[PDB]
Amino acid sequence: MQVWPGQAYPLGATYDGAGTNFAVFSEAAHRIELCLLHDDGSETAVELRETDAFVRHAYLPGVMPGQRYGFRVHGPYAPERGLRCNAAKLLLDPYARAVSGRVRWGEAVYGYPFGRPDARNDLDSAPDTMTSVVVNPYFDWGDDRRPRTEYHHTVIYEAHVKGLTMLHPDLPEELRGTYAGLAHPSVIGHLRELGVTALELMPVHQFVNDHRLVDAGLSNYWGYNTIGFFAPHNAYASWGDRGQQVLEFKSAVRALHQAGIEVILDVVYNHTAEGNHLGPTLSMRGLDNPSYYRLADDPRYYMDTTGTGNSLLMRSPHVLQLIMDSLRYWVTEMHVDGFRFDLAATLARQFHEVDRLSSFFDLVQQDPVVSQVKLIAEPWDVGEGGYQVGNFPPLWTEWNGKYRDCVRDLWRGEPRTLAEFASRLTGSSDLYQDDGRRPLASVNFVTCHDGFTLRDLVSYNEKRNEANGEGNRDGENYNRSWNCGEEGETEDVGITELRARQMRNFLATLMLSQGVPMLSHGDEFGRTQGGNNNAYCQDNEVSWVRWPKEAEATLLRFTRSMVRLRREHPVFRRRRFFHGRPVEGTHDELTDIAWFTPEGEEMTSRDWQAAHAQALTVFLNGNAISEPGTQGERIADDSFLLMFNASAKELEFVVPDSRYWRMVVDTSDPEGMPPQQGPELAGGERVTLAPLSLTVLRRP
Amino acid sequence: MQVWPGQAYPLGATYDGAGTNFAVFSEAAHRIELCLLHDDGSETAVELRETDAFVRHAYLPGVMPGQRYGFRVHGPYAPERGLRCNAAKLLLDPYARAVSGRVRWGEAVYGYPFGRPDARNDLDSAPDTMTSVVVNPYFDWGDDRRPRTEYHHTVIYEAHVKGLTMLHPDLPEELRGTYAGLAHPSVIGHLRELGVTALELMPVHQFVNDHRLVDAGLSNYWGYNTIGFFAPHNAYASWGDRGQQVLEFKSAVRALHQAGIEVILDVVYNHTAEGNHLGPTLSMRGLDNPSYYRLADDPRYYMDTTGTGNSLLMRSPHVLQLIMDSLRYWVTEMHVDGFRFDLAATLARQFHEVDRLSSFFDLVQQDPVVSQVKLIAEPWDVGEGGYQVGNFPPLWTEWNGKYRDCVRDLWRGEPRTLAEFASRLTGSSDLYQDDGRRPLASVNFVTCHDGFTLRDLVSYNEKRNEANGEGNRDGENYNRSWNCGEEGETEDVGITELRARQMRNFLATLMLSQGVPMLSHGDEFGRTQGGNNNAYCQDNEVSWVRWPKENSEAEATLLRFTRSMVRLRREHPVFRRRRFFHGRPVEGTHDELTDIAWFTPEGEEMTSRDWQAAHAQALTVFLNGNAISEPGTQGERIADDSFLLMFNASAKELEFVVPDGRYWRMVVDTSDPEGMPPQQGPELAGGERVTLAPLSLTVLRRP
Repeated sequence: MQVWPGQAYPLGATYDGAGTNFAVFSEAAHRIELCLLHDDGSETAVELRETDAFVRHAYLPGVMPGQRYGFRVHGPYAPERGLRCNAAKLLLDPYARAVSGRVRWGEAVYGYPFGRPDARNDLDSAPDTMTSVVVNPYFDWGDDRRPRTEYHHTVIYEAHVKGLTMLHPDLPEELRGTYAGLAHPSVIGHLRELGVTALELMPVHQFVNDHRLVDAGLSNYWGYNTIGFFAPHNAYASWGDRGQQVLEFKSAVRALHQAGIEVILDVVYNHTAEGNHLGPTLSMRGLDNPSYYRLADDPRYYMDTTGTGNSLLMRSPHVLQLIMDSLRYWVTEMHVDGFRFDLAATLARQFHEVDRLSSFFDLVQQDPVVSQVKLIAEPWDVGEGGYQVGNFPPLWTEWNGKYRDCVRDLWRGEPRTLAEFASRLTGSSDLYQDDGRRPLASVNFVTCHDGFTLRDLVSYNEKRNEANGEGNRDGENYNRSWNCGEEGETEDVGITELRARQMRNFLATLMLSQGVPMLSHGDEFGRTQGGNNNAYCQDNEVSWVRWPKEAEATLLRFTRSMVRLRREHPVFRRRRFFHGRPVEGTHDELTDIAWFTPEGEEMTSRDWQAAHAQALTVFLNGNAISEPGTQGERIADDSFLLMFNASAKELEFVVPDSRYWRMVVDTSDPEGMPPQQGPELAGGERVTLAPLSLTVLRRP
Repeated sequence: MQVWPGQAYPLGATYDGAGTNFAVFSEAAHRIELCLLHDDGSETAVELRETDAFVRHAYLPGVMPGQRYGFRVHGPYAPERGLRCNAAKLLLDPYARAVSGRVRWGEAVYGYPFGRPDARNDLDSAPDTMTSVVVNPYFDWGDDRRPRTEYHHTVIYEAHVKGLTMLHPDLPEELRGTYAGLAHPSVIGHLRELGVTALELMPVHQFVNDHRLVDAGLSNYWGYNTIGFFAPHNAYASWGDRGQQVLEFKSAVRALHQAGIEVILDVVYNHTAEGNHLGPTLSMRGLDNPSYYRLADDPRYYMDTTGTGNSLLMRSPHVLQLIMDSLRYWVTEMHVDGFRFDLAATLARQFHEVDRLSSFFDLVQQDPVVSQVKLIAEPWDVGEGGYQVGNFPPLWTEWNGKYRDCVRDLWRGEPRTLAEFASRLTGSSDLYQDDGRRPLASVNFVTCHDGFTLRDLVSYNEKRNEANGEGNRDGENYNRSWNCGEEGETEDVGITELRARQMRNFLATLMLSQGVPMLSHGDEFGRTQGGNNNAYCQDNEVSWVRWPKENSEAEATLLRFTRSMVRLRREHPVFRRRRFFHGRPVEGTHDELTDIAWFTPEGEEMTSRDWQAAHAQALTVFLNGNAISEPGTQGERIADDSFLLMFNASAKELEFVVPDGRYWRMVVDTSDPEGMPPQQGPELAGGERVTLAPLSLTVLRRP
């Protein structure tokens, strides 16, 4: 009942101690109403009249947080002109700092009558839809020391916010599956014992349960399909949904930085949950359709290049703004350490149909907030020629798809070249050069959420995604996976211990390779998705995490004692990866590395093209480490000796240099042998090595 | 020494409490040395070897602010390829946040042998160049009440740092013409008394006195030839040049802001002081010539659209970073509240012939520091289509040149269309909207450092820039002015009062015209340059401000006239409408209730054909003080007394009639020689005639 004009910046819900400033963009709306929602379901419509930059805005004192607010836009309803505004639907603030409730699917949330897509729907959208919230922006990050952990000291961990803690019998069933159950000391401590420096969560941006999904008993579980990029997802909030979740995720980040674990929340900006036409009408299509979504040359239909349904307009400057304003809000206000752009390949494509691609990596590389955080993405190829960009921000990294496809295609049985294999342990120096013209790292992974899990990775040759309901045609088809003898679990102990060390190999490869190793959550305990490699709608025992009570425990203390080895020996984590100098080393008795035959000699000019690159002996030196440290200190370390047997028949290797070596790891024995103490070796002496197995020696 | 790795961000020299972290962008250098200079000219070479994204960087612990550094770059000298590197010229860090010294012009700083322009010079440019200096960024902004005065309240004052406080008999000799002298209670007194709400600083980024001037008896007094966009110009500091100039500036904005006065600084971006080839190799030519300047068609030579030499390759990835990092270092480290873009017209012609132009007005649009501050610049006509940008930063303003050329043409006696002058008072609705598709303001000005001064505008018909040594072919050719009887200083009293009464017309028109006003340093006293209208090279008595003594009768009257026109504006809203006349018409609905209404000398409402008056000499604008349909800071109806503007640009007496039964109290008359805004006023009847001397104004007031 008291309306001041207020300010045009910042857009959204911003509370000035005893007032609130509301701002909403639209360049094609007629009139905007801000409907202050009451608990009894009544609308207190305040027309917003001050116009600046096509943003209507007004300030209401005495309107304190928890206040539920929406928008109503009267605009032209012409699907011929891309004008799909509607006054009946109560729109959502794209800068909603928090959102209450869930989508209750009905006729009302659709904005066209089910019979006619070009007709106008005039149902009230108000009770069924969600509801944006005025977030109290105060928070006490007490000693919030920003963990500036380096890339060459990082161990990422891909974990889901609900699927992680739903079954830990240590957390109250109150906090099970929730953001606070993330910052529980026992869980914050399970990573500390692993030795991970980077927690990369899945989308915490608030997402919508697909209509055609919940009406199938399922629910979007991963949720790369969002509506509001300024709010924690509310079904992960055990502290309620009336703005309290923002104090949740914030209380969970500070506790992570307490134990010095970074947060890397996942980010989708390649489509919106409103989907193509015939979808719902919730936030964007209603406020201003033709300058949030890229429309075809028939304004009635949205160009989905993938299956998503719609794509944002990456040339309309107000859309560029929601992205940089979205990224900045988390880094600064929720104190997040890096991002990862889902379908950054579909993302980086979209720009290049508006010339605006290489002008965006300029925006990234100039801004001080977003540049100096980790940006993790995936390689692409656009138009004709490739990336077609000049300057990659010098933290911008890719998930190495040609390393896992190279590792998976090693213990499987098929060949990768010894050249393909040399450059992969090396840290993919051939695809990611540190120049400042290419991504500067490789996020090595043997597995992630897409495709199998490490357990399923050696247990199936075809998927078993009939549980997704998509006719089994979905999901990665050629997982490059070998099942070790039979499909499904079988009792046969002969093969059941075969797999148990196949994962002891998949994990060891990841840790000794140069670069950034990433673990998917559950591959320490041996997590199984029932052969399902795309579990996006399995919000159940499929992608829950079973917590152990020996087999599942041997691998946990395998991983946890392996990660010790990575953190402890600097030849496996070289600040400048082998970007400069060759993979063989300039052959002499000083090089950082030199490759050997199981027979004993060095590889040679026409030896590097070994199609059956099954066996290898890689010697890394502990004194050729040509990098200064934190303070100009020469980082030094022992020399190590790797011996790979990606070949069934037992192989006999020979340790060169005549020097007392110590076997520090052996895949083949069942008790797990990072921790189990080992014997000394002489060097030169013939050793036998089990099939499909690794061994590593140590000497200063 | 002792060499640690360091980082690559932030570019430039940054003091760490115990160290200094250097970084320099050069994507074509082959190896970069850092040179720590002592006082006894000793260069300690430290080979920066770490290379992330073509930034060579190292961390030097124990290096302290005040320690002099520079860069030396080993790259190929092939101008047929465009590379003009030379290991022998002690470069400067483009990010250096305080610079010491001065160009000591000789053969050594130019980077080529004075016989051939295409060959290679090997002269040590270390004792003849400036030297970058590490700076301590700590400062105590106790309560920096950033005076975020809105555009309708803004009274902008264009001063020059030296040219404001050089001849003041209140400042000690120490602080005359400096930054700390800018912080004096005296000048801040005269800035408040006048009522300025934002002081505009002529170029403050360190600039290079052109060799063409230093071997000419002259020097670059303005400073539109800059080198390091991050440093206070050293020659303005009375405390020291090894870094300390940052500590003046901050304590200076500090003292200004406490008074409620913004700081809008002028920035020189269209060109760099190394200029075109045959120019001194100072900062960027040697580091990386390709990715700073706009070379084209032939590598050796620089696309010259700027007309002042080198342009700056607006698509280069680290040229966008240098500009944006330089804009906001002044807003969030020096606490500046706004900017002014010299030669924004040309800069937009450099930004668009790379097709990065639109990409920039989006880059300013999102950025929270550069967007939300006052952005002042020039109109332009780019390539094909004029503006050719979509949506402006909705704080973007222009220097309303079609205002001054329209009011100069008026009190000189030329027939600017009765519509061309309607919209100019009105808030310049026609050229400046508020959607976001055009600049959301109409910054007005009668005169400035470009062109005449206000006592010169009324005394000379042609420029007199002979003292510039450019043969008087430089300067605005027709300044649309008139000398008022005898060109120069006359003894004729009939002339001498005509001027100081024309000057009252020019100042008063300005202070009632909608939009955002602006004055230049000297007009409150009426400073004369001697008809010199481009005094860029007069660092002498020509453009210092003379301060009026106490027994200086006439000059003190203009000052007391000016100090109360700002009063009349800061005290009555009707002369500054939050949304200027931007939706409404320049006439209003011709009925009982309109914010505005235009009448005749003879006393009738002007007709639509009467809106086509070539000889548009006489006028009477009514503003309704109750028809202000704009909300308050809290939603109040802002209501006022009604005003009555009467103009006569004629040359004989014209009798006006007061259009409005009720009564009017005359509050401003220009023909009065005592000065009316600081005087009393008779009562006009409400229909009675008034005799109005030629070239004179009258404002009446009534609640």
